[PDB]
Amino acid sequence: SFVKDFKPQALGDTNLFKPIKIGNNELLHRAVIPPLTRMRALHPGNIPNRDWAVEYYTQRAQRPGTMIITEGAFISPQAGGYDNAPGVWSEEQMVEWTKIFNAIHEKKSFVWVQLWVLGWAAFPDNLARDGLRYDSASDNVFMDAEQEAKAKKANNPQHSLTKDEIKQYIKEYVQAAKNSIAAGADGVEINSANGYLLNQFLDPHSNTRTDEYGGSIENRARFTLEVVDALVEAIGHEKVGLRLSPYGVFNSMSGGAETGIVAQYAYVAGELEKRAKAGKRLAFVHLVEPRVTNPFLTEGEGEYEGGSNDFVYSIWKGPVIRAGNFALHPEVVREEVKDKRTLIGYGRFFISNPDLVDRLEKGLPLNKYDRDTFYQMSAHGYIDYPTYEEALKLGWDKS
Ligand SMILES: Cc1cc2nc3c(=O)[nH]c(=O)nc-3n(C[C@H](O)[C@H](O)[C@H](O)COP(=O)(O)O)c2cc1C
Repeated sequence: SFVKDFKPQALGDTNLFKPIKIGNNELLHRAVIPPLTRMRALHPGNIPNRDWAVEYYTQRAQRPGTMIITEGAFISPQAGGYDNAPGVWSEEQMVEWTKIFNAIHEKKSFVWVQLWVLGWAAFPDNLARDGLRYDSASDNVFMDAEQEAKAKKANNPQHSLTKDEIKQYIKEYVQAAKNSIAAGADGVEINSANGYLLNQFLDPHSNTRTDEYGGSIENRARFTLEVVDALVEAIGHEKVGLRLSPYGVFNSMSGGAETGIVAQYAYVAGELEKRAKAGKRLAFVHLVEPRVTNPFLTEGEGEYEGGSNDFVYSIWKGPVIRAGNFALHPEVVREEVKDKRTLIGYGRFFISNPDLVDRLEKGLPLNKYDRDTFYQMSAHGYIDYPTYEEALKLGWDKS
């Protein structure tokens, strides 16, 4: 069915439909598909789903000139911990990623791969099974109750990375970025948000280190900035993006409670613009809005009003993708895009609406999303969401 009490608004007369050049890509519009994990990858090997992946992506790349950021992809076995999320380290995986990159490209859209590293958000037991450690910034602070239960049951205690294991992670980031570009991706996005590894190093709650990687604004951002620099040297700055979520609290992150949280992020944004001047400006900065502090809360829940992402604009002068509960709020989007260098990421509604872009331009109703198939080893709730036309033929009230 269609979203019940939603009053759509045509957005065709806005900047959301003015082209823009991101990296090497020329988008025909500014609605991007943010990284969305769907757990359809195949175990063993974290192989992208051979039966449905191409269809799903092909479906969402139908409106020409769309920028698509893929589901988080593990850069190595030690970076993972979820049996059904895809990896981007082996041939067996790249052979399937290529097919996917081709379908999107044939539809004249673009694709950026999100390099993912779990940290304490991984399942300690899955990692122990395969002989991998349970990594994180520190070892005297854990994610949550059941994470420490799982960890000790599996006897795979949270481990504080040594300076050498951090370098090894940097090695793997480069190799995975290279494999992705080599396989034909338009670029890669470094996920330094949502409480995953890098975010665990940025956060003063999860990072209680005393070495060169903790203890100050400058040290907490170190790991993240070294990944940036390394990838920039390896494949070029116009092929790299950085995702941040300043006020997010998902996965045990601080958010607005940390008085020094804004300074932590303003510093990162500044160093980025520093390099921008030195010629090496990243493709973009992706920000998770405080409108959604937790992606697993219904729209309107976990909304932070004591803080704003606007400070980034004062520091970073490049393109900025903002994601978070924008689909059901065209009036909000309408104002946000008045700014000339802003893109909007639509998450949850790009799951249930393969033709979102067209429904946004024309102000047509929105298909509801089934929360239950977000993470299911099924085609149902993955590739069977109908386009507006099909929804009509089905009689989602308008026959
Ligand atoms: C099913 C699902 C999977 C997601 N997977 C990822 C992911 O792989 N990496 C990431 O950085 N964010 C992920 N997100 C967060 C989204 O990118 C987005 O920022 C968030 O859903 C807020 O946007 P929305 O209100 O338009 O859905 C996910 C969200 C959902 C609901």
